[PDB]
Amino acid sequence: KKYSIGLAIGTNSVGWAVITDEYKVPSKKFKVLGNTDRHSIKKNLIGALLFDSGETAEATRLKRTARRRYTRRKNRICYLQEIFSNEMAKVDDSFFHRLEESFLVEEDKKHERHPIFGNIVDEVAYHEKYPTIYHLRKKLVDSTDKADLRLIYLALAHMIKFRGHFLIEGDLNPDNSDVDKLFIQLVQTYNQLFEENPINASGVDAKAILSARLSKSRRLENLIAQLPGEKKNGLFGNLIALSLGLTPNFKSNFDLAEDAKLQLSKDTYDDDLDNLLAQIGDQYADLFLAAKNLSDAILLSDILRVNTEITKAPLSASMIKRYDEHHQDLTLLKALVRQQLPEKYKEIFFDQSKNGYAGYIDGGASQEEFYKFIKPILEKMDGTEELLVKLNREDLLRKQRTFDNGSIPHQIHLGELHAILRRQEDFYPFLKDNREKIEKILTFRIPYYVGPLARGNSRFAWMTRKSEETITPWNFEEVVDKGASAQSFIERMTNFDKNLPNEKVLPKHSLLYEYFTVYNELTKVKYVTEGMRKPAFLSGEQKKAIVDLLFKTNRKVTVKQLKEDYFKKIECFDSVEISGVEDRFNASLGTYHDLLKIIKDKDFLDNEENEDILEDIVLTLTLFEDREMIEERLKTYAHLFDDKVMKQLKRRRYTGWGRLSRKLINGIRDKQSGKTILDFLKSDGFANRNFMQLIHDDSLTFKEDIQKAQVGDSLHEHIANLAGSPAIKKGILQTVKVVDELVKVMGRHKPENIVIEMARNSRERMKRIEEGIKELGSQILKEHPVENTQLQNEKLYLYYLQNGRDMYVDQELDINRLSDYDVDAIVPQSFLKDDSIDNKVLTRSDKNRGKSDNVPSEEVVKKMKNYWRQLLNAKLITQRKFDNLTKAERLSELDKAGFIKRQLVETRQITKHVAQILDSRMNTKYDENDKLIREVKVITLKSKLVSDFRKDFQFYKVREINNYHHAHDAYLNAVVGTALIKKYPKLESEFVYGDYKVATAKYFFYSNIMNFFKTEITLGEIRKRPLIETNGETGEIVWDKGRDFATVRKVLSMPQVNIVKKTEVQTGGFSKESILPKRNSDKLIARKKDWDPKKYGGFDSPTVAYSVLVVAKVEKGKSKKLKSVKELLGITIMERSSFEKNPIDFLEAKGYKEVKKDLIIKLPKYSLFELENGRKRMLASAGELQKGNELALPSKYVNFLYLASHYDNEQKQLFVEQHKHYLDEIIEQISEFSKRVILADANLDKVLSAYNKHRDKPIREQAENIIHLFTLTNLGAPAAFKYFDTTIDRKRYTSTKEVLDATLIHQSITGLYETRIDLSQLG
DNA sequence: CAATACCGTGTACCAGCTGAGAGACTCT
DNA sequence: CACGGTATTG
Ligand SMILES: [K+]
Ligand SMILES: [K+]
Ligand SMILES: [K+]
Ligand SMILES: [K+]
Ligand SMILES: [K+]
Ligand SMILES: [K+]
Ligand SMILES: [K+]
Ligand SMILES: [K+]
Ligand SMILES: [K+]
Ligand SMILES: [K+]
Ligand SMILES: [K+]
Ligand SMILES: [K+]
Ligand SMILES: [K+]
Ligand SMILES: [K+]
Ligand SMILES: [Mg+2]
Ligand SMILES: [Mg+2]
Repeated sequence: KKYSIGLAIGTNSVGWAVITDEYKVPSKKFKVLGNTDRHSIKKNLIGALLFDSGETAEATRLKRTARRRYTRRKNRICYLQEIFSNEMAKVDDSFFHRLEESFLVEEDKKHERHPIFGNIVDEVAYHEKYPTIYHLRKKLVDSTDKADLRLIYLALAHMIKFRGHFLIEGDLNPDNSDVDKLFIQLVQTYNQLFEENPINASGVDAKAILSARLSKSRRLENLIAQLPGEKKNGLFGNLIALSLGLTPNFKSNFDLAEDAKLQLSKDTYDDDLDNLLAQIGDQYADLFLAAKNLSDAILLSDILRVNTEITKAPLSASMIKRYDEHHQDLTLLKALVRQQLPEKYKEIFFDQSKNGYAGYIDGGASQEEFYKFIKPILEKMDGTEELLVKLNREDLLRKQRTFDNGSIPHQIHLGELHAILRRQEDFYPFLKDNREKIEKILTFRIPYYVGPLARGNSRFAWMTRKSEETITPWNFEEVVDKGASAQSFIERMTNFDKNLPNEKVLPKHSLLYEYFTVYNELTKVKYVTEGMRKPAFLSGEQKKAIVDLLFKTNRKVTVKQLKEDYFKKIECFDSVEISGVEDRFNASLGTYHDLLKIIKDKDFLDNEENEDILEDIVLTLTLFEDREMIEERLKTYAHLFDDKVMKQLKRRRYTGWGRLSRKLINGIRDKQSGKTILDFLKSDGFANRNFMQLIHDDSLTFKEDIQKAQVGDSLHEHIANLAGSPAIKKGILQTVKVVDELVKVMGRHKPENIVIEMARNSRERMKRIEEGIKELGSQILKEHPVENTQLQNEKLYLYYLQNGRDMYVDQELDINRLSDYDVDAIVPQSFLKDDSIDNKVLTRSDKNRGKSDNVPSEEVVKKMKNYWRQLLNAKLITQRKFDNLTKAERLSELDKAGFIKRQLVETRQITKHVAQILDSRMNTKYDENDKLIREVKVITLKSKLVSDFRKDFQFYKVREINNYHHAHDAYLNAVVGTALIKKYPKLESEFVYGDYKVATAKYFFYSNIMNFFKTEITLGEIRKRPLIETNGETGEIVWDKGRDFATVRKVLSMPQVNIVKKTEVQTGGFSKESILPKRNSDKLIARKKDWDPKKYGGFDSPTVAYSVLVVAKVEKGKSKKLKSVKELLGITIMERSSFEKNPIDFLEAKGYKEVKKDLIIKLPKYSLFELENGRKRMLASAGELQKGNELALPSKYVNFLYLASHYDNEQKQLFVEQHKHYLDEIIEQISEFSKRVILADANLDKVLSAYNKHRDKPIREQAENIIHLFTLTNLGAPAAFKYFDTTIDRKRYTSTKEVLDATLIHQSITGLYETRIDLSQLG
């Protein structure tokens, strides 16, 4: 009675099967609980659990942060009102009340219905004088008269509620008054250097050309046009691009060897400009200085479109400009339409359903939708030239609250705010005392490194307080410890040392950590010369010498440098051979050289006394990102260096963390030697033990202290903390649960083996392509504009990624010829089963790669390596892709053997984690030598094994027929894996978790590893094999080709498979989010307790968490007589907590009385019901049902559908043609299933007519569409499908009355344990 | 209760920690 | 996207 378990782990399924030593699936009687006739049932021990995908926490996180945003914005308004409270009471005692109740209707209003002034005359007068809030903003900024306190509040509140972004550091002081003079000064500074070839700025309207509502690039072309004998890629062209906020590269301008890309907005611009000036000289400094100057004057030309010399509120003035032009253009457009085409006027100005001005202002039409609607109308009319000009600049009839206002920095709003405060503090003293308070309310932002301002009731918070008092925008620095919080922000997330768990790992760029990495690589290098008999380790003295002379003088150390600069220069070796490193050393002393460039003091860095200091500095540069805190923490070392060095140190920041702690690296000492790990790396006699040898050596103390430092998660917690998609972690947890239930099913006997197999955006594509094209300087999107959806075509995506060129040949590709080109695998897919862009390429003909058995040929490499490097720099291909392309100049036979091995050997980390979990759960006992006793072998397989087995022995799978293929996959996994390790017991080292003992031959072996199943094999030449296959040594039978294939065939043909759909309470959003207009419908849900939706509108479409069976009574008629009822009441997500708090009260409040409490059945989604003739239904909600049966199509028809549909060989085609009649029979099957179970008369008859319509079609296509027909019978929700060209729309089960009298089936996870409840016996 | 058709919150920026893949060193 | 909510037509 021994058995094995097969598992197929996916993101929506866990297939499971139990097999004996004869590869048979057992069957058992299982008890059946409940109140029905049936006391037990026969079950095959095979099946599959289905479940809805697990979801990421991301959407939840976005919702949470937006909630915190709304809370804090409301609090901003509340702070402001609190400052205004006393004096507004003197001016208008119900102003803020009218504001808070502005949403209410006039019935529900407690005050007068005009919010600002409280009477109609003054309200109309206000709106006449101030059509938009920006009119009032500009008036309050510019005017000197005392103003109404309510208008002052409204202006400041508008600025504080919509305050703009915080993406620009420092203060901004708009001034565009002398852009022309700054541009002329730039031209003068340039012409100073180049007296031989100056630029004549006379007549160049830089103010207009550069501030035009055009792209930065567009304006570059125009301006260069104004400068004769000057070209856009010359030096002045690049300086103009610089002033415009572009990223020009001055490499060609100065004949540099390295790139000199420069961007003014980048926070690294100062050091980059110093880099460049070190290359070219400080005589050019002024040049870039001048650039900066001009750049400060035109920085915001796009949002500030008004002369800043007339008003101190140029943003509101630009909004007023939008408004005035909207008015003028609307007047003109109305007149033009009235004149030239009156019949359209209504449509344009009255029909909200159309995308006219009506839909633009009152309907749901957007500015883009509106422009698209009205542009043909404009082009048809005459007199619309300037209107079309504004239309094609996205600047016609603009609103003032638009999508593009995200550009506006908070400094602009703050400027207008401070201006209003300065104006009106002359008249209201409280505005003078609270000016900085209001400014702070606008400017204050919770720092990212502080997080929620919690008090011990937030699982997301880490902030610590200096004092226990309420935090406000004004006492934040005093109440909150910014430093401790910034530290905890990073430290709550960083690893501890796996060897010393109570120690934090070092920063990745710590000097100590890089010394460690270097010496660790160095201590395993070996060398020989002529006179040497055998390879020798480097001594301690030799390694110190190499670090000093090579690693501390070059950022990277190449093997050639090691050979010449050391062995020749120091040891006088004319020739030497090196091992332990190839080409160059992986490790390096990057931080050493950075700090050298900064402090310019080699002796300081090399002095060991300073070790700690440097560590701390790097820690501070890694831990903190706020330059002020960096300064605060580094101040204690400001005495050791001068001002300029501290200035450079601040701008020097690092990210990233290592794997080891300082205590492990250079702290713990071996008791006898008294040496740290780094000491042994520096010098260890002639043993040269490295880190792994050092921590595992029993003749040293290190291993003991590691064990002393070592130190209880649950299964759920352990699985949650794995790295992987939540969708697959769900499947992993369900897998472990399934294995537990199966073990219990076998009387708590553990299996011999467990075989596990695990199965294997348009905006990102658009972003990649935009970035690559703008990095390329290409106009390919100008000439061939593309939308993100279109990029889902593989060949077009590859076209855009390749700059429209063949990759194996330096020739342009043609878009319209994409169908004629080839997509080739760089490494051939017979070796590396990689089908991603990283291994694929668009070429005219794949023949041009060279030979199809290897990497693209050397000739192609020689041709194209420069273009490939250009694509790599633009990040249009990856380094992996470039390396695979260029490998011919560097596939050995070892590579191909390894590629096959990896085709068959699972090495994914996540599958290894599933294997670890199962292996640790099964094998818990240790033997007399304290070794683990591996009772259960956990085998892991890739899908190709069972896939090839299916395709070889005609056990074909068609996913669309039903869900059985998951269970069948589990069974085949078990069979193949157990047979495999039975045949070749050595292969355990590769397939069993935890098992380990450490080219043409291994290639042959691993390619033909599965031949032992076959009777005859064609390698190549024909090989014949015996009928009974046995173990090499034991002689145990492993495969009988005369019986075991029949066994697999009978198992795959079993009609009773335990497909279980995991019942799940629904969670998440309460309902659809659309805030719908008011309506008469009880289906409307109030958005606030007192906002009756009949007056105010609200949400509809709530999601049901789970339904509830109620047996009770309802009042009927005017008399209110009671009437016994049994019905399904869906409990929505919003009602759930209330219903669970006290269910009888909830139900009585719903209109049910005398509810039978013990007969209340909670029915989660997908709950299973059986009716008549075995027809099964699943709960989709309280009012809808899903198909609940599986169509067990006979195996012969499955294989027919596979081969006939081309899902080659002559025997297969003759079988397809000989068994053509099968088509009819298949339909018959479907029909007889539907009439019994699906119950969709109209859809079924439409399908039958469609099949009888296309009988004369090729058998291949009729099969390809019979595949689509199974959507009619598929388990789950009804869905639309298409037969050839006809469309069958889903038939929905829109009533749940029938299941109230049917049989409810409570299933365990495997579905073996059932509890059946006859619901007709209730009521 | 049909059959049927419609509908469904979206975008943008900034600061991090983590593992994993891939294909080559060194090792337990 | 998909599939459950809703209103409409009957
Ligand atoms: K019973
Ligand atoms: K966010
Ligand atoms: K009223
Ligand atoms: K020119
Ligand atoms: K609109
Ligand atoms: K015309
Ligand atoms: K609006
Ligand atoms: K290397
Ligand atoms: K940092
Ligand atoms: K292994
Ligand atoms: K729950
Ligand atoms: K959930
Ligand atoms: K969900
Ligand atoms: K269940
Ligand atoms: Mg709220
Ligand atoms: Mg709004």
